[PDB]
Amino acid sequence: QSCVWYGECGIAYGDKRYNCEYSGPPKPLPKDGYDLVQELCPGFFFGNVSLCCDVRQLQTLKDNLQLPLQFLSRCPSCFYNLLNLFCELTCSPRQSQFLNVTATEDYVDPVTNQTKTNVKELQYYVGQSFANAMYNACRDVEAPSSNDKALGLLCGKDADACNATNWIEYMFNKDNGQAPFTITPVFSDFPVHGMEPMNNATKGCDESVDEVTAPCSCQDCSIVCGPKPQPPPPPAPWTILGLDAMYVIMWITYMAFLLVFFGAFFAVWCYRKPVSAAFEGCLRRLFTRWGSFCVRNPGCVIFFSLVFITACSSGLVFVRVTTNPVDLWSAPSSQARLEKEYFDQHFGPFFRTEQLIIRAPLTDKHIYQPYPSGADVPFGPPLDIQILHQVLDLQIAIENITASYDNETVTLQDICLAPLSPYNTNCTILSVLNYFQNSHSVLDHKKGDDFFVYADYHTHFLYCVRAPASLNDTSLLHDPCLGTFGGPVFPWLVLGGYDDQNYNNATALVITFPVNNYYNDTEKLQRAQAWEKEFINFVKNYKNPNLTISFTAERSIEDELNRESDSDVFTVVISYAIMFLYISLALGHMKSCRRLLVDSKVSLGIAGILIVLSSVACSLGVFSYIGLPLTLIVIEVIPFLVLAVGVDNIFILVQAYQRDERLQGETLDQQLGRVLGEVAPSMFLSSFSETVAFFLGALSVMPAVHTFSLFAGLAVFIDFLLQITCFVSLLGLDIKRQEKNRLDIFCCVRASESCLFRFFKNSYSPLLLKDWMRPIVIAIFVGVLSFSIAVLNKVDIGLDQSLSMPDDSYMVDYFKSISQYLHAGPPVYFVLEEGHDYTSSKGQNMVCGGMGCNNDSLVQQIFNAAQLDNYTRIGFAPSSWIDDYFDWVKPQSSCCRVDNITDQFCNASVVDPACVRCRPLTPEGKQRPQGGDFMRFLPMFLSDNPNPKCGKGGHAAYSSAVNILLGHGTRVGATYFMTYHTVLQTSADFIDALKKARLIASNVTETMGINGSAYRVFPYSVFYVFYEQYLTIIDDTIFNLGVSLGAIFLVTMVLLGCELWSAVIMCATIAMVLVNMFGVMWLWGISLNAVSLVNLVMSCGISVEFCSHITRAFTVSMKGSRVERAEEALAHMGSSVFSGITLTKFGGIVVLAFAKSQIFQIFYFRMYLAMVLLGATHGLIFLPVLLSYIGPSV
Ligand SMILES: *[C@@H]1O[C@H](CO)[C@@H](O[C@@H]2O[C@H](CO)[C@@H](O)[C@H](O[C@@H]3O[C@H](CO)[C@@H](O)[C@H](O)[C@@H]3O)[C@H]2NC(C)=O)[C@H](O)[C@H]1NC(C)=O
Ligand SMILES: *[C@@H]1O[C@H](CO)[C@@H](O[C@H]2O[C@H](CO)[C@@H](O[C@H]3O[C@H](CO)[C@@H](O)[C@H](O)[C@@H]3O)[C@H](O)[C@H]2NC(C)=O)[C@H](O)[C@H]1NC(C)=O
Ligand SMILES: *[C@@H]1O[C@H](CO)[C@@H](O[C@@H]2O[C@H](CO)[C@@H](O)[C@H](O)[C@H]2NC(C)=O)[C@H](O)[C@H]1NC(C)=O
Ligand SMILES: *[C@@H]1O[C@H](CO)[C@@H](O[C@@H]2O[C@H](CO)[C@@H](O)[C@H](O)[C@H]2NC(C)=O)[C@H](O)[C@H]1NC(C)=O
Ligand SMILES: CC(C)CCC[C@@H](C)[C@H]1CC[C@H]2[C@@H]3CC=C4C[C@@H](O)CC[C@]4(C)[C@H]3CC[C@]12C
Ligand SMILES: *[C@@H]1O[C@H](CO)[C@@H](O)[C@H](O)[C@H]1NC(C)=O
Ligand SMILES: *[C@@H]1O[C@H](CO)[C@@H](O)[C@H](O)[C@H]1NC(C)=O
Ligand SMILES: *[C@@H]1O[C@H](CO)[C@@H](O)[C@H](O)[C@H]1NC(C)=O
Ligand SMILES: *[C@@H]1O[C@H](CO)[C@@H](O)[C@H](O)[C@H]1NC(C)=O
Ligand SMILES: *[C@@H]1O[C@H](CO)[C@@H](O)[C@H](O)[C@H]1NC(C)=O
Ligand SMILES: *[C@@H]1O[C@H](CO)[C@@H](O)[C@H](O)[C@H]1NC(C)=O
Ligand SMILES: *[C@@H]1O[C@H](CO)[C@@H](O)[C@H](O)[C@H]1NC(C)=O
Ligand SMILES: *[C@@H]1O[C@H](CO)[C@@H](O)[C@H](O)[C@H]1NC(C)=O
Ligand SMILES: *[C@@H]1O[C@H](CO)[C@@H](O)[C@H](O)[C@H]1NC(C)=O
Repeated sequence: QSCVWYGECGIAYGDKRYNCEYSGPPKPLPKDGYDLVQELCPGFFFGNVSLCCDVRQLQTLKDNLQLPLQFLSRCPSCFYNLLNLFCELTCSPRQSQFLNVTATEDYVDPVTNQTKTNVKELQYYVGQSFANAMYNACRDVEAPSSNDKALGLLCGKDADACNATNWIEYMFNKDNGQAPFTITPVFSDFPVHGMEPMNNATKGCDESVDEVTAPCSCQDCSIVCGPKPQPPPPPAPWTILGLDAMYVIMWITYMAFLLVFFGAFFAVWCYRKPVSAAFEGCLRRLFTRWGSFCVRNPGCVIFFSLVFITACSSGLVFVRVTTNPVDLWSAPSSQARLEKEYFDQHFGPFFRTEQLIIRAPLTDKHIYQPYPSGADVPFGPPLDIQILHQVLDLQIAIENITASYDNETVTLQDICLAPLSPYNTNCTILSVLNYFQNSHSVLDHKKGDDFFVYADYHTHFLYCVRAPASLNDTSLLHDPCLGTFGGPVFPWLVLGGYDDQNYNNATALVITFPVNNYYNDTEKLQRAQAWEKEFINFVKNYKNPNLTISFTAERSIEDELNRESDSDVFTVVISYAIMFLYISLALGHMKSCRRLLVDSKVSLGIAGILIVLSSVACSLGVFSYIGLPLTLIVIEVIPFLVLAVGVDNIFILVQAYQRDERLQGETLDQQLGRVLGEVAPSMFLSSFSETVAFFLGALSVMPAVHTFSLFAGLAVFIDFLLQITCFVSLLGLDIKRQEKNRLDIFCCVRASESCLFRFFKNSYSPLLLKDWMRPIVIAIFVGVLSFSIAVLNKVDIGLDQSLSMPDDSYMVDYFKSISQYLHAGPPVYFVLEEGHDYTSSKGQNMVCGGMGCNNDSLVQQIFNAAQLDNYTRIGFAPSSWIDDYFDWVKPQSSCCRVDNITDQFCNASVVDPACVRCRPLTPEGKQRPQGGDFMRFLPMFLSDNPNPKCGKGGHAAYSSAVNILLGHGTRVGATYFMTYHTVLQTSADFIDALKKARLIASNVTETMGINGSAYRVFPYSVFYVFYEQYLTIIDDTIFNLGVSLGAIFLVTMVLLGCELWSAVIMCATIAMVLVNMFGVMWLWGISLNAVSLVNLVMSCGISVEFCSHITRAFTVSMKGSRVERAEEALAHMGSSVFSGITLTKFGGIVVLAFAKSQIFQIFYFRMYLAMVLLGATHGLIFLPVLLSYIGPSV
């Protein structure tokens, strides 16, 4: 061996210098540019160097290689062979093996008069196996600001016919502008002229160059990426013979029942052609004695009753109302609530978002044509220049807003979050205008001279949607697109309406204004909401006819529900008035026209209304005293429920007295005591059954059911007591009044056999209980039960969180805009808890996504999830901090540089006096920082800023994501890896997203193998607390309904004696009511949520109020046969139960039908209507027939 050239003495043109000929042996290097040889081509560095090379040649290599490093450095094995062809081509130590100079001539020096020899031309021997593996490993790499191939800008022609030999000829040719002299390549693998060429090792785009540099992407290499992922779809229908499972299995249960049931009637019809009274008797005696006591002592009883009312109802001064949604819809000690508590303590709370979905309806799409060559690229309507100026005008106006509070201004600049503050203090605005940095100048600046423009905002937009984190364009524009706050703006967060990667076609512009949320501070939250109100008002009062804005503020759902929570008081007041009107007119039997206003019950009706409203106030006041806060659900379900139960008892008592004839020699207090003693066990049964039912129903962890259960239980109990003591006293007084002839309301101016009872005794009970009507009735009811049980498991789960908004609202428009345009959803944070190591080889392999780290690690699993993206609802890649930290700390990048004496961070833009690199540029230094070096360089990384010489830095993105626990060697605390969900439109989507995020977290926790259960991975998103209840709502429904029905069963089997048969008939009928309630639920499209479960547990308690009365009247009766007992029970009790609860509630719902609110009209009106008429129908048409057939003897 020998060298061929050294130095630069000649000059061609510009800075280009001809190499100076010298064919002696290779020189030991002067120790000056040792750093350069390890960056350009490290294959020569095994020191005792003896390289023929020169630092003035090396620095011109590095200067000319600027654009191939930028384009081709994405795929390391490609840029590795390119470096191997140049370093070796220029200054290899065995240069004479593969080179032979042909033409050379002398050069004259103006400095020393010694004539130097330039090298004008020569020939270069290149192997064929190097060029084929080189071109084939580099042909797939894409270019920046285009979808072309990167060879298309470096071959000198189209990328369809640049062969594996002509491209090398174009590179060595001076026609490009870089090569100082043309070199003629000759390609041959075999020795010619006895001289054999160079053939070193080659690596393709799939093989990695070193054990720490990850392989090439499949965007830039066609041999790494194989079959796509695919999930397995389970649909799960049984579908036996063509239609559903329960739909067919029930219809065969029905045909089997109807044939085995009516074939026994037509089979036999053609064949024939003491402990109870001991507890039920002491109660009767007690109520009779106490009833007489109350009629002959009215003053003491009414006084003590009023004192009780006042003492209990004085607790309304401490009334608190809960309106904050997390405490309402999320259990205080649930799993999701504990995860939210852990996240708010270590990383601070999730921010508040104010979006704005602007759209341009008048403008049409236009075409953009690149000047040199390239296919046409169409741009959507909002991406016109005029529309962008108007949106920029709108954004600068939203930043203006001041919104004074407590005589001081509270600006956007004060409340929004600027991640890297105070250095840069602007704040996060996520708008497509941040690519141009919110400046009319930068947006309006074009580069060129007439008849065509070289660059334009189309070119800038196209460059920055592909790579939004660059700090200079470096190709004909030379502008950054980082954004005024500093840190990237991702195109899927700021655009919508495009088609899957093609951001050119965008139809909407999304503009987000993140605002800080504060953890245990209330003054700041009042400041933030004070700004949001004015933001809402401004956007509503913004005219701009070219644009259609769909906006939202963080407090807007709460504001819409508090604005919607009025406008129906005009319906509820008229509802109660019409109810009271019926109570006053229907209680009194008319029986004559000249005696109307004396046998009238107006005063007694007023007394009934005051006892019911008074009961409401006593319930509210006792639980207000105790400290239980109210809710807006309670305020709509409590008057109605208490009205239902209380009014029915009032009718039972008053009509049971009116239809009673007074015995001879019996005075009034004895008669009223007798009637109360004979009617009171049934009322006691109903009231006690509901109180025990509701109170026992206060065991769930659901806040709506918990507070409702407490309030409703106390109200039913207090209302029963208040009736039993005060209403019989007022009833005695009103009988005294009517017997002393005195007229009604004004003052002092001086048996019944009611119209309903003559219909129920004479026409309805005999007809219904005939032998040709009972099989028809039983057939119809088992058929309706069969339908309801069949369509049971097709009921929806959850609430749409939209139908809860008015129809004239802007939030409905915002939800339409989301569903029609948006592509990203709420962010997910995968929090790895405190306790992980991070300063060890295995501890880093379990968490990384990169080269040496595992294939089942955390970052890799979220990446796989994002490759699926429809089964698992995680839309995008993770954005880890540990990969970035490793990329930052590696010696090649050279962002890291420490001060020599102070051990302080020397910045990337600094004058360079003596600060040296942190990690040594040796083979050991290439590796990951596994020891104590990790924790010595991590805070400096998290404090580094986005410098143009370094890259992105770790302050704007990871400062809140990494917690460092100072003192005792400084370990790492809890950290997160944040990605984004897919657009979620319905409750099914939200539950699916929750479930599968939990699944990924549980998977990672399994693979990590923790000794015991010291820590675990968990996902946090904002809606998890609101949607975690629906993962156990089915077992909650089972437990609540089963426990309430068992409580009813037990209370019935205790109070009725020990008769198990009456209890089983009553319980089976209320279970029928619940199953048919679910059928009507499915049929009207009501969904199962936290409102519907409350309404079902209420229906289970009104079902008793019908049943209990009828079944007790049948049971305690001493007639002969079942038919006469059924018609007797029907007549006697059903005349009062149809007039008391049914007609009142029916009048209420039919007047309530003009409601004007959607939430009310779906979950309250329909459920109440269903409950009332279903229970009425069931009781009065199904207890007679079922008791007639299989009722309990005595
Ligand atoms: C979403 O945006 C993409 C942006 O590429 C649209 O694709 C392209 O469609 C436009 C429609 O008018 C074509 O002009 C583009 O190019 C054509 O380019 C070839 C190049 O060989 C020429 O020979 C043709 O004469 C023509 O000019 C076309 N570009 C590519 C790369 O396919 C896409 O249509 C759009 N989607 C919708 C729904 O509008
Ligand atoms: C994730 O989201 C969807 C499934 O959840 C996919 O989308 C869909 O788009 C429509 C339905 O809106 C359907 O495609 C129809 O039109 C195409 C035209 O080529 C037909 O081939 C197809 O038979 C349908 O009539 C599909 O149901 C679905 N995608 C397709 C192929 O259009 C979406 O693609 C999916 N993405 C991924 C990566 O899973
Ligand atoms: C081309 O291949 C040769 C043959 O392997 C390489 O030469 C050796 O390089 C290693 C790397 O450090 C040295 O340890 C050996 O001592 C070298 N052997 C010799 C000179 O006989 C050479 O490095 C390759 N070219 C490049 C640029 O890597
Ligand atoms: C956002 O921060 C940037 C710098 O972090 C501020 O800077 C400049 O904006 C002015 C016009 O206001 C331009 O003339 C300069 O070119 C920018 N300076 C640099 C060095 O980039 C900017 O004012 C801040 N505010 C807004 C609203 O953009
Ligand atoms: C547009 C494309 C083709 C440009 C990429 C090729 C460039 C960067 C390459 C091709 C030929 C190379 C040159 C070949 C010869 C010499 C003389 C030597 O003493 C110093 C390096 C120097 C000056 C090289 C610098 C890099 C170089 C100019
Ligand atoms: C280039 O690579 C392709 C696969 O991408 C292969 O089919 C072809 O044979 C290769 N050509 C060579 C090595 O000349
Ligand atoms: C609104 O913002 C503009 C931005 O240039 C500023 O000049 C002006 O002072 C702001 N305040 C007003 C109008 O109160
Ligand atoms: C606002 O508060 C300050 C006290 O900080 C007080 O001096 C000032 O008079 C107040 N202004 C008004 C208009 O109330
Ligand atoms: C980005 O602009 C040019 C592009 O060639 C580059 O030379 C320059 O160094 C970069 N800017 C800074 C501040 O480093
Ligand atoms: C609406 O668009 C037209 C055309 O781009 C423009 O002239 C006008 O100023 C725009 N703005 C309005 C009406 O506020
Ligand atoms: C994942 O785990 C190891 C690491 O390479 C290996 O044994 C296993 O085959 C890998 N699985 C796949 C599918 O690559
Ligand atoms: C770089 O460091 C110097 C000195 O510490 C400091 O003045 C300068 O603001 C830093 N620049 C950044 C962080 O962009
Ligand atoms: C760093 O400090 C050591 C000893 O303090 C010294 O030997 C070395 O030359 C210094 N390097 C630089 C670049 O100042
Ligand atoms: C979690 O792991 C199980 C087996 O360990 C696998 O079936 C399931 O698909 C994984 N879930 C993911 C990757 O979301």
